[PDB]
Amino acid sequence: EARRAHEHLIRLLLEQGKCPEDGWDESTLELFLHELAVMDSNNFLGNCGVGEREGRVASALVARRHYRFIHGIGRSGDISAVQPKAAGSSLLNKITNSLVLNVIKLAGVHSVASCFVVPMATGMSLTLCFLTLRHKRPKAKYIIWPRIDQKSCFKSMVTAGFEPVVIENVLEGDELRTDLKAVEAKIQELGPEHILCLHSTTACFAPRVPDRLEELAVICANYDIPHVVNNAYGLQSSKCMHLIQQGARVGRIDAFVQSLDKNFMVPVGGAIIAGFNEPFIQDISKMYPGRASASPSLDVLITLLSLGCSGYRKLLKERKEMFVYLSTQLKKLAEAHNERLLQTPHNPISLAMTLKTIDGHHDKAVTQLGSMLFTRQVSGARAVPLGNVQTVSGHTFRGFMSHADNYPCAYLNAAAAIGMKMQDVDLFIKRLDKCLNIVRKEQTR
Amino acid sequence: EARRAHEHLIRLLLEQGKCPEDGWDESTLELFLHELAVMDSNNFLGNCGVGEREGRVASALVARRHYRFIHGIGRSGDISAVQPKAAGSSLLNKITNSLVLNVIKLAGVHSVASCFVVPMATGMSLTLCFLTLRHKRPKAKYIIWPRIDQKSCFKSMVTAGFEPVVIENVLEGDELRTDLKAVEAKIQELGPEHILCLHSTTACFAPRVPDRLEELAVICANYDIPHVVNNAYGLQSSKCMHLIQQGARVGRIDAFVQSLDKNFMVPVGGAIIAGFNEPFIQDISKMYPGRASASPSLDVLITLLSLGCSGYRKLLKERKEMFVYLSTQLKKLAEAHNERLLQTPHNPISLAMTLKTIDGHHDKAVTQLGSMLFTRQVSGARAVPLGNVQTVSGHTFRGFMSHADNYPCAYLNAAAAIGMKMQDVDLFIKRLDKCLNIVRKEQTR
Amino acid sequence: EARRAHEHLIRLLLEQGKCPEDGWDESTLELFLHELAVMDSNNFLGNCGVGEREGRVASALVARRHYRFIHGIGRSGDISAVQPKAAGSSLLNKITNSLVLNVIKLAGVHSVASCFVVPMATGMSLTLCFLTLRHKRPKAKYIIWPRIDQKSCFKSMVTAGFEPVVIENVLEGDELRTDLKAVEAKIQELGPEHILCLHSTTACFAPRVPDRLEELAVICANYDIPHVVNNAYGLQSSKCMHLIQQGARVGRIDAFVQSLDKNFMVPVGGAIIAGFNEPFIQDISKMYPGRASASPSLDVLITLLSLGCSGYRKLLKERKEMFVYLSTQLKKLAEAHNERLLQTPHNPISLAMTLKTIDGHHDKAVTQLGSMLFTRQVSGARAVPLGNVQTVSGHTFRGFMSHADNYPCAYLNAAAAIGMKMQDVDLFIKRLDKCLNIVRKEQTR
Amino acid sequence: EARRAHEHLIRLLLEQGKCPEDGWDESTLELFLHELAVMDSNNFLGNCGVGEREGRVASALVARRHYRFIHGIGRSGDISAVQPKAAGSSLLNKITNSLVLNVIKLAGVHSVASCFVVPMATGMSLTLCFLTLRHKRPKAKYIIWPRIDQKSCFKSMVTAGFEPVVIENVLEGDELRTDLKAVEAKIQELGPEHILCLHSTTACFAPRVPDRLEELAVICANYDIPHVVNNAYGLQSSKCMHLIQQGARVGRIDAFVQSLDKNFMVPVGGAIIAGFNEPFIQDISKMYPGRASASPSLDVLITLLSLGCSGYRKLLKERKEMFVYLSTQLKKLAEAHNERLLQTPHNPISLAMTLKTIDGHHDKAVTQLGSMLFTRQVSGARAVPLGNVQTVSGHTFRGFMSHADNYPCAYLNAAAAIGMKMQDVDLFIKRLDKCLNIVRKEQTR
Ligand SMILES: [Cl-]
Ligand SMILES: [Cl-]
Ligand SMILES: [Cl-]
Ligand SMILES: [Cl-]
Repeated sequence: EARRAHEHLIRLLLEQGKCPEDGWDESTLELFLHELAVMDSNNFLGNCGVGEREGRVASALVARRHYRFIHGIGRSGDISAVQPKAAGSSLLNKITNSLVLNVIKLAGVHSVASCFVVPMATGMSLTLCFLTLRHKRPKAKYIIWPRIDQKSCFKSMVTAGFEPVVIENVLEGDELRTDLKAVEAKIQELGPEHILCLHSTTACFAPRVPDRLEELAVICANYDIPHVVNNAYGLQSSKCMHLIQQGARVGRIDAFVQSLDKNFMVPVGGAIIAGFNEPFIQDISKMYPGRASASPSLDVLITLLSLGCSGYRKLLKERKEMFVYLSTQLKKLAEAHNERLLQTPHNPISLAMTLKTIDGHHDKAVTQLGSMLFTRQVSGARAVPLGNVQTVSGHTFRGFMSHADNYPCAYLNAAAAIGMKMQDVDLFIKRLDKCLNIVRKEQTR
Repeated sequence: EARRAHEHLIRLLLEQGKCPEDGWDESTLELFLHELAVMDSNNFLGNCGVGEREGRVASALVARRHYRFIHGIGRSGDISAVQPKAAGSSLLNKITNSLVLNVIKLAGVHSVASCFVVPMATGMSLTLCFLTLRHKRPKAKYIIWPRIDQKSCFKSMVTAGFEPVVIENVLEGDELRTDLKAVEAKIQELGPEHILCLHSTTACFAPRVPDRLEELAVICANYDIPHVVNNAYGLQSSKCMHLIQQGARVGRIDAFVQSLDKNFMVPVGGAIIAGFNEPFIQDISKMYPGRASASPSLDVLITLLSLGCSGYRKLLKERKEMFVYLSTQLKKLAEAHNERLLQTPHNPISLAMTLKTIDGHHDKAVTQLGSMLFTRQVSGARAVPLGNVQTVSGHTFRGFMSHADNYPCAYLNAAAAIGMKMQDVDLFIKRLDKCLNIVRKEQTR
Repeated sequence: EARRAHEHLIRLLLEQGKCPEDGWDESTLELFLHELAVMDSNNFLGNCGVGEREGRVASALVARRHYRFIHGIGRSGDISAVQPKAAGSSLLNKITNSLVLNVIKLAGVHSVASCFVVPMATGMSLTLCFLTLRHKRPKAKYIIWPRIDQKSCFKSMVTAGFEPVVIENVLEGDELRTDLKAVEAKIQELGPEHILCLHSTTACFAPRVPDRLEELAVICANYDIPHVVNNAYGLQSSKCMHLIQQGARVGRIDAFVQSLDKNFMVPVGGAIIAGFNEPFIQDISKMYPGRASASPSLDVLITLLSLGCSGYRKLLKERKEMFVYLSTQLKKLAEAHNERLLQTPHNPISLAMTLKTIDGHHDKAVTQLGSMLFTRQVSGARAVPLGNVQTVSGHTFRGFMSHADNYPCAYLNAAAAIGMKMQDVDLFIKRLDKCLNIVRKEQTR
Repeated sequence: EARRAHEHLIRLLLEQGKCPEDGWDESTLELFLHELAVMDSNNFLGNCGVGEREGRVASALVARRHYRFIHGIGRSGDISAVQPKAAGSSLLNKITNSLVLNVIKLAGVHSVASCFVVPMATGMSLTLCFLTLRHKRPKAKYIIWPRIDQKSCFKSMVTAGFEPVVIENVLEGDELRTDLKAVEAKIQELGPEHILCLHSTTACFAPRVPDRLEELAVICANYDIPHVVNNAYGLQSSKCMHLIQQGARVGRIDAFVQSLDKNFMVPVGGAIIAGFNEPFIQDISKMYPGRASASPSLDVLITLLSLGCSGYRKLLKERKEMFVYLSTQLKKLAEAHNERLLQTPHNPISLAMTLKTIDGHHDKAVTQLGSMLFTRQVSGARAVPLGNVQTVSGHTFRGFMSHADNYPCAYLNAAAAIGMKMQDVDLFIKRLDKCLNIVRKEQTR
């Protein structure tokens, strides 16, 4: 029978909480979602509501677009608690968290113990980790942070009410890498007890590379200092994930956070907080005040059930292939223009070519190139000039955008992130070739 | 011409940022949304993306349900900043914030200066206010809080890293009201400089009533202490809103926060932070780290454009009418069962009847009644027994659920919140009548 | 339990095939439709297809918009037969036909024996009746037809391959009515055996009125001639339906046909063929070659389940009320302009006011008025001048649009059909007032 | 600019009425459809309606699923006429007909002069052709028809009111082919003037093959007899289409009809009537009484714009590839079971393997095999036994399902039609292997 076949897949999902190997048909998925929504009290035929939060909906467009899931996730006192007024939404949350734990394993952190989706972006999710740690370490005021010029993760420390201690990176060839000795020197200077945590970063803009997590995990273990990893867009990278797995095996990592949109191709606004100590990850979840949106969870649930394990693995494989293609094409273009691809082997996602030939003419040509690319409908390229000075949440960054005060040259940043197509690379190369030719003609003529 | 008529309404909205008096047809709304989504770079026909956040979407179900709005709101460094990669989503955010400012005025706070939608629930939004105030008042550690037994707003203070100072309420007739003298005694005891803010509450469970905001505003003004108002579900009440307006006219109110779901009949997960000092409200917004979901904003935009000013006013009028109906019906039922409606004239939304006839038999009958109602598909009723002891985020509440250590009696709580129908009251009354008869027969026989 | 409540309604529908008294929630309806679609073999998870009609769909937009119902209705040899490849679509067809039989009863023909939805408009559905009758009456060549100036029902006879015999109407006061003596004179002239059927009409443009069905039913009974009734938009009228019921009680009516769009507020393209002799109605159905669209059936099923019996009755009641309102408003406007409402008491839907004051100036003012109304976004008004000559499918109509060669005056036609709102009448009156004033000023100045 | 890019594609479509080479994004398509729907008067903001057909819609689900296209296609007197009440739907119809003419050319009939979509299935569409020809040839009573055991196309002649003259096929090797001499003998016997048309068939169940259209076109040309081609599922086949093109070049073909679902992967219920003489094809269109559904047209429009020319060509290519794969796999399976693939080179879509090893045991094993396949979720396979006698619309077919009285053996029919996947063939082969093994074990043990 037809219905029994659909029921079989749903039962499989419910029993073991795992991603199906092959993606579900839309028919099975929508049957499932409708069944779940039926379980929420706001959708009961015989329901009457006499409270202030009854999940009433004014607009049919709003009700339909959310599959009639209105109550959000959690209870008033606990985002992790089953909501008796919303049994279907509760199940939705539970299954989604289980699917995500599974995917974290698949992606390369096979020892992850606990995780939960939180409907806040990565910056605010990092903030939530810091807020949790306040209560564990009431003497702490500082967060030690190897520099990365990204405003959200920087602001996350300030928003939490802590003082970032910015550790400058070491130039090693073309790469900017973790200054482990500076990290330790700051721990000793300020005192371990006064450090809330070390806040490290994996996926990042080239020529920075993922932090030396193994060595940082050892430092944190030895000094008894929490270690929080900003894995914003590292889940899509087996290299980044293995770094986290290794870190956890050789030392201390207390939490790692990743963006839903950047790793699962869904709207901005959700993140996953994960870790190796279940009580601690639970403590972070319990720190969340109030109910929360179910919308990011629904998105990732729809996405993972539709892809299956095989679909997601395929996307990860294709990203690695696109990285190789992007790198080859960009090196070819760069060398044709008397530039070079910066040697950034430790960065698995992000690449950079030099812009030495247009820089140094005192005409803002690097910044102009970024503008020209943007007007030609290239998005996500970063034209990084030298000498930017910017103050962000109380800290003045010299060489802002380059993750160092004195990076040797201007460069252009491109990346092969999940869901990239050959057309993205090909149009980019074609448009970049044209823009470079235009700038050089202007500077020459 | 047909298209020109639609364009006229869209232009009207764009020019003045105001709610249309009459609600838009679905056709106009969906034309508008599709036009806006077209403006986001991820939807450009000629686009190529070479970044880590390109708003790529894997599932067509996910893309469609969000009207192809994928980039969220804000920039990395600023949730209020226009996003050049998402011009349509930026406009969506700007218009939604303008519509909401207008509705706040319509609802009764005609002097509101600034507001923004934040895709977090009210608890976390209150937390964000406290996080902002940390930086203004680095010596402060305490938040003075007139007691209300609601876990989210309580946890919001703890999550922010502050010590709540719980002020017990005064029993005045049947009502529990603000103890102004206790509030002042604590300010003097602890020192104004050590108070982060006063955290007051408007809409609440009867027999508590909205806080004495005028008097609290004077205290805060005189002692130079910020005043943050938890208006979670008070926007739907002209009485609550006038209280805020009056508070701002006679003294100090720095921010007031309200729930999107509870006041606009949309999914849980969004809130509005509003105030009278634009730079300060802007400072709260700037404290948010990273981009955020556009989903709550889209929901309220769809809802407000569909209702128009007239539709929303109608809902507010109907809520007042349902309150009268609920009150009359509940008083009639109560008196028929030898109970009474508690005299709570200062509470415009929430009502309570006594449960003296089933209480005191040492059989947990009050709690049982709540269970019986729930199993009969009544949601949102609160059966409040005497003597609950509960510890929540480090504070032990005696008489938990009753907002006092020693409320004189057990009671049942019902409310007339926005979107309530006659059927809600009628089914509630019928089912409650039956449950009371059952409990009394059990206790009698 | 939640799901059981939905199942109860679905089981009720399936058991007795009747319209629910109250309309289903959207949630129940969409649960039902998804369940039905699951039953169609094209939606089976384990299906493989090796035929030329597998219900494959290329576009997801197409699949979704039709709720994954792709196989249509019927088998190759029989539109009424259960389709083993599409059990869900078969059930959809069966239930829809049962719901429609019920509604025909509700609407006033309580003795209807059999009916089926056919995904053709009324003209083609009338054609199908005539095609069926060919085989019953191989000697017949003529269809006797009391005149109505509507091209579809006229063409239906020609398309079927028969010669219409146009019977002119009798002017009785302001009304144009059936010439019973002319009908009989033609039967005698041509011979009963050479008449395929009498083709009568109920709902029609004023000042024509529904045909004298009782008397025509007697004539047909006595002469042994089939009687086919064009009830295109008469189902919405209890007066029209009672006329059919009475006709069937006092004489012969073999089939009556009505438009889905005009009576159920759904897209154009479907009709219902109904009758009192089940074998004969079955014979009409069996005359249909091939499978047919399920789209009109799905539309009416969604519509009737959503309205319930009460919702549909309400619409019928509201139409009667709008007719009274339209009549009162139009009479008032007419008399204000020195015109009058034509006395057409036997027409329950359509009304006419005279246009004597603008007619007769040799300037095409009547036709101009129709154009002016149209440009001011009034649709469905008919400005009928005198003296139109038009040849339609071989027949030359003098006085075309007026259903007579020599109607005494020009007039404007307005109607109160199902789903009309007060705004329709009010805007119409306002716009008509303005247009008349403009024409008269032009003719005066 | 973003919107301009979408406008460019829409303008391209509107100017030349041609299929885009590459498929449109969903965003462009839905922008277009919404723009078109805005043009229909029922969707005008300032509209008032005072007629009986105002395109009012009761259910929001119905309105939305049809993109607010409610008025259907055509005017009362003409399905081809622009509808002033529905300018958007009129444009929708015009563009769809233009796209389809283009695709007919692409598919292999490059000299097609005129075509139109009709929202009836192929049987009824054939009927419409015959109904048109009645008026051209009032002396005609017979339709000469080379036998094919398919009930719809057979019934189409009877429904139109004509006597089919069934011409038996010639067994040539394994193939059943047109008996040209029998066709001519009947023309001479009955008289050319008494023949309404020759009704030939292209795509068909093996071991029948497409009719000898070149030779039939010559016969029709010479005898002055219309030629109507049932191309139900031949459009997807360049072999079938070239046969039609050749027929038109060497003789007479007046019309050819094809199924929307079978060739374009959309719901059942639509067809395309096409021809080489524009006035005649126009005459067929004009024979349609009344307005008609726009739903099939919308489906094919969405489908063709989404695929583009390249997407449709790809599907045609893939069908040829799947035919080769199906043939190879079926021959391999057949020979493994001591059966053979019937030699049917002139049939490009449909294949047959012998069932001699299970036939002849007087146990209905062939029919049982068809049942067993069906219960194992194989659809579209035809198990054809010998000796079926069936009367269909007055004609008794001996050997029914085999297109001959005395086909030499029982066989199983499988086909590679458009949209077939490797999984369809692979599951079919696996399941067929199992079923054959089961039947043979039963017959052996
Ligand atoms: Cl990697
Ligand atoms: Cl109020
Ligand atoms: Cl009536
Ligand atoms: Cl072919």
